[PDB]
Amino acid sequence: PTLKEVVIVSATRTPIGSFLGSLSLLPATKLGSIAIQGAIEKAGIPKEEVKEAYMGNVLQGGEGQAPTRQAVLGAGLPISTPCTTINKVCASGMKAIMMASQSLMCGHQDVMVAGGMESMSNVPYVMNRGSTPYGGVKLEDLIVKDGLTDVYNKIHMGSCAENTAKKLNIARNEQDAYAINSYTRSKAAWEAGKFGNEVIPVTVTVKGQPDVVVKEDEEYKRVDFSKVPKLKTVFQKENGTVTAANASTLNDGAAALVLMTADAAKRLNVTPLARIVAFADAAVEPIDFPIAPVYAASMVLKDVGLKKEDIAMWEVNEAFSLVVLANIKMLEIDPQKVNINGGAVSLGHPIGMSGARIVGHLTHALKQGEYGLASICNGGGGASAMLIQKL
Amino acid sequence: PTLKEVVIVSATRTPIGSFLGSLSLLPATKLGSIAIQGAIEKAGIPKEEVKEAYMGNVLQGGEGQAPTRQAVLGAGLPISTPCTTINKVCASGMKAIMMASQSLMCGHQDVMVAGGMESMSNVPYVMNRGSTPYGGVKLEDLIVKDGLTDVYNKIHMGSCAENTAKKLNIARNEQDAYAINSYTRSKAAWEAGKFGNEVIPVTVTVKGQPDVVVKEDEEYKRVDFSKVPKLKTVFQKENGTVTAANASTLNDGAAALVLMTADAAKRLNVTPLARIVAFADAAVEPIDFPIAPVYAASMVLKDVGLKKEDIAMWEVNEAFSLVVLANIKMLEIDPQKVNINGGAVSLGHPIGMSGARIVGHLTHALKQGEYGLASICNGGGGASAMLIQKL
Amino acid sequence: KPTLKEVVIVSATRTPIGSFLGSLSLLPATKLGSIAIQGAIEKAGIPKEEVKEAYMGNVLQGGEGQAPTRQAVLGAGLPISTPCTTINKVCASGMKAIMMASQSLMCGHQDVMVAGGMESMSNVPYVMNRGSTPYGGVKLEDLIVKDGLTDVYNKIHMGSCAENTAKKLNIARNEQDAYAINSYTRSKAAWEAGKFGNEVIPVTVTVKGQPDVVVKEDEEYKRVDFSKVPKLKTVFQKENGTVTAANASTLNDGAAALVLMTADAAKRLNVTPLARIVAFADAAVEPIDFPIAPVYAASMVLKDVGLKKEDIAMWEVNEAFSLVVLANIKMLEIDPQKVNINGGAVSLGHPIGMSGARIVGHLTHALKQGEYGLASICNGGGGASAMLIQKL
Amino acid sequence: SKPTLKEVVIVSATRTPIGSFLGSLSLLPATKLGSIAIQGAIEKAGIPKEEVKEAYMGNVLQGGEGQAPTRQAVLGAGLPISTPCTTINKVCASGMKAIMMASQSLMCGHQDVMVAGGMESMSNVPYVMNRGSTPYGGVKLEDLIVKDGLTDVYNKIHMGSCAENTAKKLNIARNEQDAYAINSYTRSKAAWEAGKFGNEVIPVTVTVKGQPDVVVKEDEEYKRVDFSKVPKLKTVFQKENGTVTAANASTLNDGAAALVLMTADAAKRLNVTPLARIVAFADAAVEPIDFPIAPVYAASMVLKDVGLKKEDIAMWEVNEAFSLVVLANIKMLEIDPQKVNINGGAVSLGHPIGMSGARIVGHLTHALKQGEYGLASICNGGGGASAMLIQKL
Ligand SMILES: [Cl-]
Ligand SMILES: [Cl-]
Ligand SMILES: [Cl-]
Ligand SMILES: [Cl-]
Ligand SMILES: [K+]
Ligand SMILES: [K+]
Ligand SMILES: [K+]
Ligand SMILES: [K+]
Repeated sequence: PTLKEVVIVSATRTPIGSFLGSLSLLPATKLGSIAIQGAIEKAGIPKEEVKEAYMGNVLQGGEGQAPTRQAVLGAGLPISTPCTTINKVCASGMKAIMMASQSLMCGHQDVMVAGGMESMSNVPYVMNRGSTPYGGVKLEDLIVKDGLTDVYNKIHMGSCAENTAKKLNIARNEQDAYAINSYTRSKAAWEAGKFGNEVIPVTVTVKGQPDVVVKEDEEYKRVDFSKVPKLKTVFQKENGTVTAANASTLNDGAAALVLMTADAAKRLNVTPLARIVAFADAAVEPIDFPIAPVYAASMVLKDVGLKKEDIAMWEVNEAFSLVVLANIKMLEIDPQKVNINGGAVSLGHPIGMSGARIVGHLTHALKQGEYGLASICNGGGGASAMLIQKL
Repeated sequence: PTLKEVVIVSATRTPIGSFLGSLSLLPATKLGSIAIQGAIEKAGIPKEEVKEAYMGNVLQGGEGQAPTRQAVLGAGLPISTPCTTINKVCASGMKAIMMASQSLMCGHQDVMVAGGMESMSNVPYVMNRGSTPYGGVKLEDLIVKDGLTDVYNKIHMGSCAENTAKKLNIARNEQDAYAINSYTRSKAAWEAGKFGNEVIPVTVTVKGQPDVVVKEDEEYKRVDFSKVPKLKTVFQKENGTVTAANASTLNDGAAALVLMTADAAKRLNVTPLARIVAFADAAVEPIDFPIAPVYAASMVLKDVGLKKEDIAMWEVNEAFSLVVLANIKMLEIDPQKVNINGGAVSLGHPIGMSGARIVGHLTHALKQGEYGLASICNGGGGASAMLIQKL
Repeated sequence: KPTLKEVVIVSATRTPIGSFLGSLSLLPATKLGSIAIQGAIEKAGIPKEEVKEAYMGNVLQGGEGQAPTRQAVLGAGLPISTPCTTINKVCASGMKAIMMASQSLMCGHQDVMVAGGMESMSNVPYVMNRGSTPYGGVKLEDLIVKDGLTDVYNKIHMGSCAENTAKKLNIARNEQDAYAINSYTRSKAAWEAGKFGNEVIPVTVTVKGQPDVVVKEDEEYKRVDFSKVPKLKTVFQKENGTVTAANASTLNDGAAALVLMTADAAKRLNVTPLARIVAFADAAVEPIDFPIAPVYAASMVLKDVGLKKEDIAMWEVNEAFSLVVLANIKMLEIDPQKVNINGGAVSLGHPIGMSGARIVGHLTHALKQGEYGLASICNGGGGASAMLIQKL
Repeated sequence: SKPTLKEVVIVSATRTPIGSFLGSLSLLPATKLGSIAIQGAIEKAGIPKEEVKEAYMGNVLQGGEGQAPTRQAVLGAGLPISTPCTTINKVCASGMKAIMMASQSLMCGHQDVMVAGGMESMSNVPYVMNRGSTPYGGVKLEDLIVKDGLTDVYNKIHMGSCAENTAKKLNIARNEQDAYAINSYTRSKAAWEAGKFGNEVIPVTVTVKGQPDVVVKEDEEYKRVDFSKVPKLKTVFQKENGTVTAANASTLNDGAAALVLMTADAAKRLNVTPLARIVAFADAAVEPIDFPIAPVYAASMVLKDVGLKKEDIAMWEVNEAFSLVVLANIKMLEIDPQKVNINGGAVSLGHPIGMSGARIVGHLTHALKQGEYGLASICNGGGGASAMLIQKL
C-alpha cells in the first residue's frame, strides 16, 4: 500500500498563563483536556471518530499515571482511545504531530489528536530515595533539573545559548531589539483579534470566590521596554548577552490538533485547514542547540524541492531571541516573514506545548496556497521542523 | 511510495535487578546505554548506521534532560542522532518499537534503535511547589503516584486486578499456582542457558571496591513456595487474591532492538532474526486493564488473517498472575504455549522496559517460520500487541 | 530560713505581638529578643555593660541556630562577656526565666540580669527524621504541632485537653465566647487609652526595594468579628465542643525583656525600681489537666507570703484558652473585674515562650504604688508557674 | 552584705553508657535515656521518688522530641505528676548549667530535694525544612546537628574550625593533640577494665521485637580507634596547616546523666549519706571563636571566689570537646597533666552534648577521695563556659 495524505482539520489552544499566574491552579492534564475538547468541537466531527492520541509533555513528575490518558478521558473521548505521552524536550508538541502523521500515513489510524501540554507552575521538587546524608541535602527543582540544564555541559540552556552568541557575533543589543519586537508583535496581534479562531477562553473556578475568565495570553503585558537594556545578564557574568527579558519565560498551556487522512476528511464531509507536507529532525552538539533548527528546516526544504523564498511564513520557536537571530542569519531569510504574530519570548514557553502551538498558528494565519515552515530547538542539541500548505 | 517491510536484526537486554538490588547504583539511562551498545554490537553494524532512537521510560522525574538522548550519547552514538522518550506506562517498551516501525514503514529512516529502560530503585519522592501547609508537608513516592495508582478509581493497580478476579472468577489458589509455575519456568530457562544470546552482563564499578559482574536476572531466586499460600493479600485485606508473590515486583533493567527496513538489512548484509508482521493498541475502561491485551491480540490476528492456533509462542506480560489467567480464560489458548520461559511475576517488571523485553525474547526463542505474539497491559486501561515471524 | 538579696524590676519592655505569618514574620525570634533586650536596657537607664547575665524563654528552638539567647544578647549590643541560657518550660518559659534569674540574684551570684522570652511561630520549621525514606512516602511534621501544641501522653492537642476541663467544671461555649469578646473589648480599650505607652516599643521592618513598615501596636486584637464568634465551629472537638479559634489563643510572634537587679544595685546605679519580686512557685497536675495547674501555683504563692486572694489588686492569668481563665476564676472565687483587665493572649496572641514574661511586665506598669499583682501561666505537660510582685 | 544560703550536697550521680552515633543506643530517644538515668540516680540515693521536688535537664537539640522534654524524662521515670520540670540549653554547658541552677534553688531554700542532669540523642536529631513558599531552584533540608549544634553563628564555621584558631594562637600542634587523644583512649580503656565505672554507669537493655535483647553495659566509643591510623588522618576542619582530626576531636553520641541534689538538712532528715558538697560555680564568656579558652576564666573565677589555689585541686575534669581545648587549658592554667581527665573523657568516650557537663561532675563525685577538691569545667558554643568546684565528703 502507498502512503496516505495527512491534513490538519482544526487547531486549538488555551491562553498561555504566566508562572504561578492566571492558570496555575490547573494541572497540565486539565489544560490538555480543554485544548483537545476545543479542537474536536472546531473540527465538527463526532468525538468517537478520534481513534488515538499523542500529547507532548516534558515534566511529567507528579502529574499521576498516563498524562495523555488523563487529558483524553477528561475531554470526554471514548475509553477505547489508546494514549501515549511524548518527550523530545522543547520539541515534544511538534514531534507528537509528526509521529501521529506517521501512523496515519501507514493507514494504522484514519483520525488522531496530537498536541502538547505543560504546567510549569505545578512541576514539583524531588528528594532522592535512600538514606539522608549527614549535613543535609537540597531538594532539586525539576524545572531546572529535567527541563533547563544540559546534562553534558552541566549548565543552563541560557548559558549554552551564550556560546552561539559568541560564535556568531550576536550582541546583547540585537537580542534586546528582537525581544522588544516580539512583545510588540504579540500585543498588535492580540489587539487585531488575530487569535479568535485559535485560542479558547478558560474559566477558573474557586469555591467561595468569583469565576475568573482567562481569555488572552498573560505574558506579553509583563514588560517595560525602558527597563529591557538595564537587566543583568543572568546566565553569564562576564561578556553576557542573554537576559530574563530576551529569553523565553516559564509558563502553563496546552494545544491540540485534529489530524486526518484525506480519505477520512472526504468521508466525514470536513473541509481541512492545511496539508502536512513533510517534516524532519536534526541534532548537533548539545551546547549548539540554537543552530539545530537551521539543519532541520534545510532537510525539509531539500526533501520537498522548495527554496526558502517559497515559504510565506516562518515559525522559529523563540526559546531565546538569540535562537531566532542565529536562524535568520544562517538561512538568510526576510525577518518580516518570521514569527509575525509574536512568539515564546513574549507569549511564554510551556515547554511541552510550544511545538504544537506554532504549527497550529500557521494553520490559522497562512493564506490559501501558501507554505509555512515551523521549527523548534530542543535540549540535548536537537530540533524538529515541519512544512504545511494552507488549503 | 509503498510501505516498507520492517525486520528485527538484534535484541539485547541487561539482566533485571531487584528493587534496591544488584543494579540499583546505575541510573536508567546508563542501563539504556548498555543495552543499546550491546544491540548494535550483536547486529554487526557501525554505530553511525543508527539513524534515530526511541526509548520507553515511565518514571522520568529526576533523570535529567532528555533521557533517551542521554542513553544514546552514553552508548557513543553520533551527536547527529535524534532521540525521543516514550511513555505509554507499562506498554512503553513495546510502543517504542511500534512507533519506530511506523517511521521505517514510511521510509523516513532506514535503521533505528528502539527499546525501554527503567530504574525503579532510583525513582525519587516529590514535594509540591508552593506554600507549606500548616500541620505538615507530604512527600509522595513517584513509583506509587505516577507508576501504580489508577487516576479515575483512586486505587492501586493490584486492586484493579482484584476487580477482574471477581468478575472472571479467578481464585487465589489459581493465581498462586500460576506464580509458582512462572518462578519454576524462569529457573528452568536460566539453568538451560536460554538467555545466553539475549542477556548481556553488567559490570558495576565502585571507587575503591572490587568490580561486580551481574550476569543473571536477580528476582527469580527470591521466593519460598511453602510460604506462597500463607502470604497476606495486601491490596484487599478481606477475601483477597493478589499477593506480593503472585504480583510482579519493582525492578531495574533495559532492553534494546536494532530495527531496519528489508532494503537496509540487504544493503548492510546482516542476517535479520524476525520480521515484524503487525501490531495494535486497544483500550478499555481503566479498571479493566487486565483484559485489554485480549482485544489488542485479537486485533493483530484479525489484521493478518491468522487464528490463535497459528501462534507458536505467546508472551502476555505477567503484570499480575491474574492478568495471564484472565487472558488464557478469554482467548481459550494452550497454557503450555504461554510465557514458556517465565515472566514478570518471577523475573521482575521495570515498567518501561518489559514491553521491549518480551518482543526480544520471542525473537530469540522462536524457531524458523514460527509466529510469536506479545501483548502487554498498561495503566489507564490500555494494551499494546505485536506479531512477529522468525526468519 | 535563708537571708536573701531583695530583687526588683527596673524596666519591662516588649515588641508588639505579630500575627502568624503577619507583620513581624520576617524577623527571627532572636532578632525580636534583641529588640526587647535593647529596649529594656534603654528604659532602665543603665549602661549595657552593667547587665551581668541573661536568661530567655524560647520553646521552639529548632532551626534558630546555636545558642538563641546568646544571639539575642550579642544582637542587642551587650558585651561578649555576658553568659546566656535559653529556658524551656513550654508556655511558662518567659516566667520561669524571670524566676530563675531572681534566684541567682537572691544568692548574690549576680547583681543585674536581663530575663524574658521570645518566640517566632511564623518561622518554626518542619522536620524530617534522620534515616532512610520509607517506601510510599512520608509526612514531614510541623514543629508547632509536634513540640508546641500536642500533649505527649494523651496524643491530642492542648485545645482537646481543655475540652476535658470544660466538661468537669461545666464551663459552656456561651461563657467561653463571652469571655473572649470581653478580652478583645479590653485589649482595644487599653490600646485606645494609651495603656501600653511605656511597655511596648515599635519595630521598623525593612525590606530592600520596598517601603519601611513601622509596627507600633499588637496586630491580633483587630482580627475578630463579634457577629461570627458564636457561629464558629469547634475545631478540637466536633461532638459537644466548646473551644473555637476565636475563644482560644492564636499563633504569634514577639519578645519581652525585664531588667532585674538587687535592691542594692539599684541604689548604686541611681535608678528607681518599678516593683519588688516577692515570691513565685511552680505546680503540676495530670498532663490533661493543665488548665487548673495555675490555681495551685497561685495558692502556693499566697500561702508562702501569708496573703489572701482579696489582697491582690490585679491578676494576670494567661489566656491560653478562655476556658483556662474561667476555670481559674471559678476555683479561686475571685473578682473577674480584677482579672486580665487590659486584655490577654486570646485577643493579643500567644508567642508561647514570651507570654510568661509579657504578663509580669504588664503588672509592673499597670499596678498602683503599694498594690500586689499576681501572674500565673499554665504549660504543656500539666504545669504552671506563678509570681507575686509589689509596686514600688 | 552576702546572703546566708543553704548548703547543697550531691547524694548520687548516675549515667547511661554512652552510645556511638547510629550505634548501640540509637533506637532510644533522648527522653528515654533521661528516664533511665533519673531512675538510676534515685534508686542509688535510696530515697523515695516522691521526695524529689523538681527537675532540670540539659538538652541542646530539642527539635522533634515532643512537648516538654524534661517532663517526658521525669514522668517516664515514674516520678509524681506533681513534679515541675524545665529543659535547659547552654549548648555544650547545658548538663552543668542545670546542676548550677538547681543548686541556686536549693541555696534559696525554694526546694529541699531536686534532680539535675542532661540528655542527648544525636542519633535521633532530625533535618528541617523552612516554613513558607518553596523558592525557585530548590529547597534546603538542613541538618540540626550542624545548624543548631556545631556551627558558630557569628563566624559561620564549625566548632572544630574555631578550635583551629586557638591551636594557631597558642602554638598547639597536631602531634601534641594526637598524643592527648591517644592518652584519653588509653585512660578510658584502663578505667573500664579496672571496673572504675562500677557505681557510676548503669546498663541499658535494648529490646527489638523478634530480635534477641541487647544489653549495653559499657561505653561504646573508646573501642573505636586504631592508634596506627591516628597520625595519618586528614585535618577535616581546615585545608591549610590544620591540626584537628576526627580522632583527636570529640564524636557525636547518645547518653544521659542525672544527679540527686539536696540541702544538708534534707540529707539528714532522709538519713542518707551525701557524696560531695557543691562549693562554688561560675560562668564566663569570651569572643565566640575563642570558646576553647572560656573554661580558663570560669575556673579562675571559681578559685578566686573560694580563695583556693590551682595547686589545691586534687582532680580536674576539663571537657574534652577537642584535644586542643584540654591542652590550651593545661597550658594557660599551668596545672599538672597527671591530674586532668584521669579516667578518660569526651574525645574517647563521646560527647552527647547536653549530657557531658553533668557526666563530668558525676565523675568527680565518684572518683575523689574523702576531703579532696575537684574542679570541673566545660566550654560551650557561642564563646561560653561553666565551671564547678566540689569537695568529697
Ligand atoms: Cl534530539
Ligand atoms: Cl492507553
Ligand atoms: Cl512542668
Ligand atoms: Cl554563654
Ligand atoms: K521574556
Ligand atoms: K512476585
Ligand atoms: K482568638
Ligand atoms: K575521637
